[PDB]
Amino acid sequence: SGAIYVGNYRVVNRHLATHNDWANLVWEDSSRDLLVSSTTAQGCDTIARCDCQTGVYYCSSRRKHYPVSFSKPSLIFVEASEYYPARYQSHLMLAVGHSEPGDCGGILRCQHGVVGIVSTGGNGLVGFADVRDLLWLDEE
Ligand SMILES: C[C@]1(C(=O)N2CCC[C@H](C(N)=O)C2)CCCCO1
Ligand SMILES: [Zn+2]
Repeated sequence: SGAIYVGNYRVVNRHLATHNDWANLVWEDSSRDLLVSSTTAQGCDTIARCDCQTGVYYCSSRRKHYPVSFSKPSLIFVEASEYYPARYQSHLMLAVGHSEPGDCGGILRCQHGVVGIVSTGGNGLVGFADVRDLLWLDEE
């Protein structure tokens, strides 16, 4: 589990969104595994606006932050899980690292701010849903 809290937005994995998230929906995209809902309180996270390919992510199943090198956001084939059939997920970045179902939501960050959240795992790989192209998170 985990979310990004920027401005009056909460960014979560679409497959982990709660009823309150769907009842206060701003935007969702199944192909990216992302959903954004509105919040009453302002958040403290800042979004990175860069092309970094190195950063650090939080792994809840290890209670640890790991430094990683990650690929550029791309369209990647992801195997079937309890939440999605086997399909292509867009705006996904891959790295070598540990990721279980429960690690989704952990933040990946670079020197500029939050880059994305854990969305996929297994086989010694971790995949992150990028948010750096969502410029509207910084306004309204
Ligand atoms: C099985 C695993 C996973 O990769 N997925 C399940 C949850 C949905 C994920 C997706 N397609 O965005 C895929 C391993 C890592 C954490 C989440 O569960
Ligand atoms: Zn950066």
